[PDB]
Amino acid sequence: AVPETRPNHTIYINNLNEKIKKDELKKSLYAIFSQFGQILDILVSRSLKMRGQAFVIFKEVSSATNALRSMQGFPFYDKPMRIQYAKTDSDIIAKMKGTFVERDRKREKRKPKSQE
Repeated sequence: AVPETRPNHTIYINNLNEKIKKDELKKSLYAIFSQFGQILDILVSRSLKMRGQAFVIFKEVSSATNALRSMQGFPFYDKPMRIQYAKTDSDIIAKMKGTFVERDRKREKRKPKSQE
């Protein structure tokens, strides 16, 4: 069983140099699919099971369709970014959360006060 790729509102990644530590990995996929449709939540993890891999959360499922098909094997980090729609990176986002905290506030990223 294997119905081609198919969109899922999110894509998957598994071809990033194994020497980066976030801060750029996402800043590099954000300035790439943002035009493919609309990036609004790229997530990466430095876990051993979650190497450079990472998924893209698009505002619309038609955006991942491009970030995944459009480039589909583009040049990135000296490696081919074989984009593969995620099997729902939502549960996978809390899965590699690196803790899995219940959390009850996932919407706007506004701070309650500018601390030091």
